[PDB]
Amino acid sequence: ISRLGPDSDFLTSVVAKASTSIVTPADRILVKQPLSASSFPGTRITGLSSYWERYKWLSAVARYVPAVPNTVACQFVMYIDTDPLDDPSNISDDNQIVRQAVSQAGSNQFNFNTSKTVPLIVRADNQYYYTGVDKQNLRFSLQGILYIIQVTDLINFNGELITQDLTCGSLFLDWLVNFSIPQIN
Amino acid sequence: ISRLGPDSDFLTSVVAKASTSIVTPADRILVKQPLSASSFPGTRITGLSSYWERYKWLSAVARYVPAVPNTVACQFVMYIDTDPLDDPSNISDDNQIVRQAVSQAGSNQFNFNTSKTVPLIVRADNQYYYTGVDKQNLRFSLQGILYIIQVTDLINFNGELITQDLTCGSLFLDWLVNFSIPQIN
Amino acid sequence: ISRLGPDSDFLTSVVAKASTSIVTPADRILVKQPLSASSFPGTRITGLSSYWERYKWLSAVARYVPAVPNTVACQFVMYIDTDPLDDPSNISDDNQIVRQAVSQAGSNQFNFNTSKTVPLIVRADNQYYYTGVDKQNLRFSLQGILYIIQVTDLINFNGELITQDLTCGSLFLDWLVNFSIPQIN
Amino acid sequence: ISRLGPDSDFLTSVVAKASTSIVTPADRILVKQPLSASSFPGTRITGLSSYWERYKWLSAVARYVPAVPNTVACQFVMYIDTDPLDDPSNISDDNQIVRQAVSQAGSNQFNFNTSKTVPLIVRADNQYYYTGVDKQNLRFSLQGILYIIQVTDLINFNGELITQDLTCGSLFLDWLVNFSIPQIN
Amino acid sequence: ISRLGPDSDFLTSVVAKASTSIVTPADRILVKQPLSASSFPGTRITGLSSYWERYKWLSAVARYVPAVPNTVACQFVMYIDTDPLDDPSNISDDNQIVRQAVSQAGSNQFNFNTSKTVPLIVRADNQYYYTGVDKQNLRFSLQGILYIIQVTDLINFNGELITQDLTCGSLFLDWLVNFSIPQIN
Amino acid sequence: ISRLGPDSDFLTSVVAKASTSIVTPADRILVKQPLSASSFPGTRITGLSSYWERYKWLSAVARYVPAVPNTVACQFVMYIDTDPLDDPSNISDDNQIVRQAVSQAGSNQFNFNTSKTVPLIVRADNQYYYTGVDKQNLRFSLQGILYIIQVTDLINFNGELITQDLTCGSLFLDWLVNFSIPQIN
Ligand SMILES: [Ca+2]
Ligand SMILES: [Ca+2]
Ligand SMILES: [Ca+2]
Ligand SMILES: [Ca+2]
Ligand SMILES: [Ca+2]
Ligand SMILES: [Ca+2]
Repeated sequence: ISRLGPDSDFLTSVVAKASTSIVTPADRILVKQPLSASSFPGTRITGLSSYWERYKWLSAVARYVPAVPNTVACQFVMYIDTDPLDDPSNISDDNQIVRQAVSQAGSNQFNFNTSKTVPLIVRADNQYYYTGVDKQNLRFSLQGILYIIQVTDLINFNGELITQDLTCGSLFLDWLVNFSIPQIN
Repeated sequence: ISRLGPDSDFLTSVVAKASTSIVTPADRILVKQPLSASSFPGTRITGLSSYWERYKWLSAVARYVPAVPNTVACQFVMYIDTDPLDDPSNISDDNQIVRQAVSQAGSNQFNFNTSKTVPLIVRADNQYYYTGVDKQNLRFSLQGILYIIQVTDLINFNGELITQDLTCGSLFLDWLVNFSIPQIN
Repeated sequence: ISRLGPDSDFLTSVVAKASTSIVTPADRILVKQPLSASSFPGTRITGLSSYWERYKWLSAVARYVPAVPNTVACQFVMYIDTDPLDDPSNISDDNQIVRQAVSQAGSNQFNFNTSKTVPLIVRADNQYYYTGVDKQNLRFSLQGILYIIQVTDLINFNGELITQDLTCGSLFLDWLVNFSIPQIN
Repeated sequence: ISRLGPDSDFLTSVVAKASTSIVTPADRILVKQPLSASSFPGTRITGLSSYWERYKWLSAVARYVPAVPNTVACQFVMYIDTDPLDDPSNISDDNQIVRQAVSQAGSNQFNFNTSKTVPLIVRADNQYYYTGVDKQNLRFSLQGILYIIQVTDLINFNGELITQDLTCGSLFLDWLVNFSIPQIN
Repeated sequence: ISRLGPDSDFLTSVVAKASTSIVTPADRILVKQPLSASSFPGTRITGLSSYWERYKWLSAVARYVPAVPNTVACQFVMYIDTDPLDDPSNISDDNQIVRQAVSQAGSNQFNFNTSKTVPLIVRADNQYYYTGVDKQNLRFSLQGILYIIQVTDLINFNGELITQDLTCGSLFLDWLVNFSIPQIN
Repeated sequence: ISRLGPDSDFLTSVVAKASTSIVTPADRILVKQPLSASSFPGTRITGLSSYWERYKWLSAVARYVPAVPNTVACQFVMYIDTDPLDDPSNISDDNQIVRQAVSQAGSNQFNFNTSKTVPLIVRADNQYYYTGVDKQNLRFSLQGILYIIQVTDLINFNGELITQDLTCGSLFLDWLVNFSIPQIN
């Protein structure tokens, strides 16, 4: 029972995309990041995660930081599904996807030229999750999955459509974990 | 963490069956009702269950109410298996099926012209269960399954065999739930 | 502010009906009794209700008492809608009607050869209602409407269909009211 | 009496409009959003609202978040009328419309490239409202209606008129409700 | 929540009428004054009432003051109906009209050459009412309606019938209000 | 003695002006707004002010909100003179006008693309002021006058002079008043 954190780690870059690149609701899913302790190869936290059998986030907050000037605009909504077998990749309505998104807890909505954060909501029971690579069922290994859904046109200084996908910011995880039972795995 | 109830909902009708219709022990299983918050389409509780990620019954009591006069008779035993992968559909002995039945906890045994109830026994650990349709494994989604086993001949005012299956009563659920984490699913 | 009761009054007879008489879900509505203080002409309570401007039930419990032997059977569900502009007269599914019924609060379900009761659930706010005949909108005058829905075949001593509608019991109201502001109306 | 929240839901997109599109004061009304628990189809809150007879917002705060860069500008005023039968769609003076707007309580005024919020002011009495679709009178069902009034020219990086309506941001509701009396409706 | 008062305002003149002018019970209704905060154009209170969404009288007392010498006589009864959809304009019996009148609460009866007062009885619930002009239903806007019923012949110094209608006094309102939620309307 | 507020009302639009339009120090006075309770026709507060003889602001804070993007710039100083017979319309030096401005109390200085506020400083004595239109002397009726002085060139994204006056934002009043003695005026 070893409590590590609070500490940070780098997740991914994030790319806003031009209207032309969004043909269906599923195309609005800019990132889909699994949030096991073990799902960020090269990171400190995933490095650690191979040395205990199980983990549980106490706090795991995804932090978006922009890389983009205030002369472009694009609205995201960001959220963490605690059920890794739910999947919005297959909803046929744009509005429905964004609704399902904001209705998660801790969801947050913002213009992509701005830093914002989203907490992982912790379970009511005290469930721990298996470290390491996924085996038969994700519900044993993934405490959550982080999503960014693009809700709005990527727009320019004059309100006109940007013609080309733009890598716009980065995701970082600010984390506090309990790890249980030393293993090497 | 939203505690809903106590409240009621309608499950199914129940049909006692004539000796002729019971050829094997499995034929004695008059109802097999899964008891997830999400397994009664059209009900209030299942309606609700799509708006939180997980659920746990605090109390979930199945209530049988008769629809049959006191000039017919038939003895049921009613019980809720907390393991949704156990399955008595395949026991070859009549006595064995009814034994396995009464030995569950909260089991109850009664003449079908009488109201009776059966509680779901809550887990010793504090396990929550996934709302919504079942995915890979039922043990993640079904907190229990409700059974009525017919133990006795459906008999008439004079002790003679009724010749024809008789829809004899109804099942209702009186429930108290915790729902955790708002989702739309 | 005059608190009258607890006291009783006679509402109506109730008639269970033969399978032949139930052609659509709406046909299952055996009684539809508005529950204003002023909606039972000839009764003591309605007599009183003309002498105050407004009323509010503190307790208003509908009591069914059978008039039928234990050699017939028929299952009712009884409930009081607090919204007098809701109307189930127009649901196309049998199951749906009974579900909507049991899901009301204080609903109760029983075999028609048995006395049972159903309370009116009081509002969370402290709303009073206008006495006397209805004017433009029922929501100003009807604190609730009482329903009996028949859920099951009217059946005989041997489990066979009764061929003819049967007046089976009676409804009584056991009431406690606040009446406000003396008027003659 | 079930207290749900605090939680979020997605209302609508919002479109600022070019001077050319604003010909009369009524044309300044960019959004007119009824705020019953039941008036946002597809949302979590409206999903819930079909399972209780009545509702009352404890807090219902409309949150505008921009989708527009800092090289355009346009001033809104946002407010929630608690009377759903008041209607400014028919005032003949521009100034008068905006005055009537800011004079509501909780009104707020801002440049559309900025996140801002507006609370629903709660009633002095403790009135609950009917869930579900509107029947005869809105005053029984709508606790309020949310408005955005555009007060200023949609202007570009150089102070010149934008020639074309611009979908500029989104509305979200951060809500806390009491729901009373379980119903299915 | 702004408590204004105690303060006064002028309602109307009142005209006693000669036997010849009273042909039916309805003709005895000398005044019929709605008592919303907003129903006295030109007054201070109605002036105010356009700047809050709703109102509720705490005290609203109608004060009759004579304008007539002690050599004429005529008996009034004065009362305030809290139900603005009740209407005595259509009772066929003289006695019945005056009875219905005195039986209101706070009713008062007097000779028209004398100052007298009548309070509005406040509701048992805490209902607020909509300010401004009436929309669909008066029960949302009128907290009450004030009546003067003439019960007796307008008579002269010698007990003989006055031949001609006589404007005999004036009505004033002494009021204390709560106004809720600033609006301009 | 009726304390109204805190509440808001709309004052005016404000127009920054191009270098060409500023020929003398007096031309820098972009707004000159008298702040009696009675000096904003159409507003809620001025509406109210006709129903008491006198008023005194407890707090009266002028709130500027921009309507202009961050690609233009212009520095204002905003202040409220408590002496309505002082008048800077006639100072011959630019620096002197702005000095006299910032030296008022509660004065505030800012770039016009930014929300800022300025309080009215309350008197050391407890002076009340006459409501309604001005009669012989302003010192009996105006508790203060609000000014915006432009201190800097209206400049573009590249530091070059904007050639044309630009309506740049709006003024709102957030107020708390005591009103004394009911009158109709
Ligand atoms: Ca392992
Ligand atoms: Ca799920
Ligand atoms: Ca009445
Ligand atoms: Ca309803
Ligand atoms: Ca109104
Ligand atoms: Ca004056």
